[PDB]
Amino acid sequence: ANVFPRTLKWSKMNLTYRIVNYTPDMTHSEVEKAFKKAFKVWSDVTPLNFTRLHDGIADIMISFGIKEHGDFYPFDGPSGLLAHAFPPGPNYGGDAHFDDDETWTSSSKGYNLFLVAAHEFGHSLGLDHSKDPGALMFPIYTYTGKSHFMLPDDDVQGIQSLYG
Ligand SMILES: COCCN1CCC(C(=O)NO)(S(=O)(=O)c2ccc(OCCCn3nnc(-c4ccc(OC(F)(F)F)cc4)n3)cc2)CC1
Ligand SMILES: [Ca+2]
Ligand SMILES: [Ca+2]
Ligand SMILES: [Zn+2]
Ligand SMILES: [Zn+2]
Repeated sequence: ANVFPRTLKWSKMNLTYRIVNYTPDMTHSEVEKAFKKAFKVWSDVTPLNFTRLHDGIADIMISFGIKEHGDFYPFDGPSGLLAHAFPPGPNYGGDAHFDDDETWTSSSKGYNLFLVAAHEFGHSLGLDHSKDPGALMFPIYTYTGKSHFMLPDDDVQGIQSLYG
């Protein structure tokens, strides 16, 4: 007899990602900057490292889409669902999809791409939603303007339980 494979954590510390396409709301550079910083949230507290591929197959494929966009978990237009992501594994594992019916920003206005991406890459690395309202992995958006960013303790303990 056999059981289904997966799912736990990446068996490798050097992971790749690809920005498959881009939102109109921010420049290529601003989007690239936001995702790089979002990955740095996680590499700053684990031995993980992330490299960007410009084409082809990466561990974490990042894309923007609307409504039904190729996984039968359709987005819903402006508001509501902002994004979703899949835990470590083959094919779709690690991938992160952002709803391009939202207004994405580098500010306290609209929805901050960096912060939402940071949350989603938590999923990409194997974290489900936290019940701690102060956690990055809490499923309610409450990002504010100032000042710097610190990964809350709940998320630090969660990610470090997987990757040390
Ligand atoms: C029933 O099934 C539906 C399930 N549903 C759940 C919701 C969604 C989801 O989670 N997808 O993955 S979402 O897309 O609506 C969605 C996506 C992303 C979200 O970001 C959550 C982030 C929570 N946070 N806010 N601020 C902060 C924050 C943390 C630290 C910090 O530094 C500090 F502390 F100041 F120093 C500053 C701010 N942390 C929220 C919602 C969709 C799927
Ligand atoms: Ca939406
Ligand atoms: Ca993949
Ligand atoms: Zn999707
Ligand atoms: Zn989530």
